[PDB]
Amino acid sequence: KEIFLRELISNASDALDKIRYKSLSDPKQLETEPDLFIRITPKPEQKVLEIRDSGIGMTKAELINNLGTIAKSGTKAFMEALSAGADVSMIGQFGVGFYSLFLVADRVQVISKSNDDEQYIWESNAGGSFTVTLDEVNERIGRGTILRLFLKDDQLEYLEEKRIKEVIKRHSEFVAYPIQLVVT
Repeated sequence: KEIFLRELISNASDALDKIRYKSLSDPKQLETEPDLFIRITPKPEQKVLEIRDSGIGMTKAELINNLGTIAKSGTKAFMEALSAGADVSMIGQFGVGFYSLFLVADRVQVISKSNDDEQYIWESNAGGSFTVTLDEVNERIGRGTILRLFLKDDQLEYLEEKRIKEVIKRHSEFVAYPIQLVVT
């Protein structure tokens, strides 16, 4: 809801904190994409909510190993147990991280570019299995990640521009980076 949107933004900011961290050891790490931001792009025609951040990103190996493990461990039974009982929360106490995305979306794509690798696309349909492929279809990003949620039919309110603007309006004081919204 509004809390979920807020959590997604706070979650995106972690990737920005991490690239800034690497930056303390090697300034070059930040230089590939000096613009630090969080940008939300509703795409109602596709029933897709997109959140991009210019954080540290993930390499192919990190996509397969980390997200691959999340998808594999996220069996139909597990998600079922998660569904109802605790509802949501991605971050904070009683947060379930990436799994909560599967509660709002049936398909999830993670486009990612790390300074140490090329641009790739990770994807999974309600967990179970996942894929990773070299990106030859989306926009090229300097660094970071585009998390693309294909919203479930009963959760389309996440595409509402007015709702999103009110969220970023009162949450941009809890995040150290600008939160931008793409208005279509």
